[PDB]
Amino acid sequence: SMSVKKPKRDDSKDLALCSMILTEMETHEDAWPFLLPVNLKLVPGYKKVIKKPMDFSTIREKLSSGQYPNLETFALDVRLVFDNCETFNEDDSDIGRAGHNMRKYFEKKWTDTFK
Amino acid sequence: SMSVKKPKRDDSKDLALCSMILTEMETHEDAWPFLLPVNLKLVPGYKKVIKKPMDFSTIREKLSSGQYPNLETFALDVRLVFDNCETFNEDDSDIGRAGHNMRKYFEKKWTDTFK
Ligand SMILES: CO[C@H](O)CCc1ccc(O)cc1
Ligand SMILES: CO[C@H](O)CCc1ccc(O)cc1
Repeated sequence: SMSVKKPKRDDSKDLALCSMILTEMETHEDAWPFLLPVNLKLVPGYKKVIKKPMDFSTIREKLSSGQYPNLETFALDVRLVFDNCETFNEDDSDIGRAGHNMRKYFEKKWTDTFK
Repeated sequence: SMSVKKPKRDDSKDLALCSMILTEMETHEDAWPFLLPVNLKLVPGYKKVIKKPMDFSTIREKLSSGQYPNLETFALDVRLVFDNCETFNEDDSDIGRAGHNMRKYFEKKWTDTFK
């Protein structure tokens, strides 16, 4: 509360560490469905169904331009990518499996890096 | 943003300074309408009309028990006292004038102490 602070966790390296993690995401062989925005003009249903589209290039732009106020907002956007993927794609599809693989991949790097 | 911090204003004395200011509020001769909660069982209209009743003793209790997360939440409750007073009392009444005097009194101590 007022004049009562929790010990401040060191966050000075978060920007660099999230960038590193995103780089490993981008270079994963199953990253291809998530590198660019889904094309809203060509994919039926997607614009109406997926209220908040997200992808790695958009996350990269936001990270590079100071649009994540903290660790958690970055993680929320990464998870949003995979939540969207689950909403729109069957689990037993190439893209569906990609999403599951990438989410697993992310959450490990996230745990290892910050926990 | 992430790993980009504004210079941190020193807030370690805020709890003590707000306590000092509240003490001067409490000891002001026109503080008497605001020292204790308005009696909701005896004052017609007050419970229905005034959605968030506030008074100095309640503010004192909240301050002493770590219920203000920061400077501003404390100031919001003090102002709430006088906003309520304006809502319920005519300007040309003893209590009405008291409220105006106390608000002026507070805002000066607030400006002088933290600005
Ligand atoms: C993250 O990528 C997408 O969700 C792809 C959605 C999609 C599925 C099948 C198609 O033929 C076209 C687009
Ligand atoms: C902050 O004190 C109050 O607003 C008092 C409201 C009130 C006005 C006249 C009365 O006869 C009783 C209560």
